[PDB]
Amino acid sequence: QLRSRAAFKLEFLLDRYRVVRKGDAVIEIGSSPGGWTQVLNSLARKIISIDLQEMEEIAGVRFIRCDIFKETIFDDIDRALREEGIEKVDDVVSDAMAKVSGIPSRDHAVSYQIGQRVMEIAVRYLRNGGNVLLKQFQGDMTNDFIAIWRKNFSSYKISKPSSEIYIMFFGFKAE
Ligand SMILES: C[S@@+](CC[C@H](N)C(=O)[O-])C[C@H]1O[C@@H](n2cnc3c(N)ncnc32)[C@H](O)[C@@H]1O
Repeated sequence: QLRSRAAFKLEFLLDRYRVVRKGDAVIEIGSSPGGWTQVLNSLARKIISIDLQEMEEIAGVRFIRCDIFKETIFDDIDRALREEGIEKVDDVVSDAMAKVSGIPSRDHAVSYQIGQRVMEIAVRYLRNGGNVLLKQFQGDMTNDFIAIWRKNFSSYKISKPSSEIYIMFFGFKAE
C-alpha cells in the first residue's frame, strides 16, 4: 500500500509540514487498507489504527476495528494506550471518510461530523505539544471548525495535495 494515492498524499504532507515526527506515537483514524499506516510505520514508534473495515496486519501496529461514533471508542483507545505504556499520544491523524456522493455540500456535511469526533478524540488523548492531521471536504462549516479548534493549538495549516483538504493543528495546549 506504500504506493497508493493516499500514501503519496501523506508523504507530501510529511515533507511539507512534518506533522508526524520520527519516534511519535500516533492514533490513526480511518486506516484501511493501510497506505498511511505503512508510511507512518516507517517513522512512528507506535501506531494505534482504527477503522470500520478489516485491513491486513502490519507488524507492531495495534489495529482496532471500531466505529468512532459508537460507544466503545474511548474504552478501546484507553485499553490500547494502557497496554503500550502510553499516557498521551504525540499525534492524532485521520483520513476517515464515509461513502462519497460527489456533491460538495453532502460530502462536507459527512466529513464535518467525522472531523468533530476526531477532534473530541484528539483533545482527550493528545500530549501538550501534540499535532492533529485530518482530512475534510471543504464547505460552510470549515472556517468555523478551524476558528473553534485552533484555540487549543499554537498554530494551524490547511493544504491541498476537488473540495478535499487537509487541516493540521500544531502544538496542543490543554490550557
Ligand atoms: C479514504 S479510506 C482511508 C485510506 C487510508 N488512509 C489508506 O491510506 O489506506 C477512509 C476510511 O475511513 C473509514 N471510516 C469512515 N467512517 C468511519 C468511522 N465512523 N469509524 C471508523 N472508520 C471510519 C472507512 O471505513 C475507510 O476505510
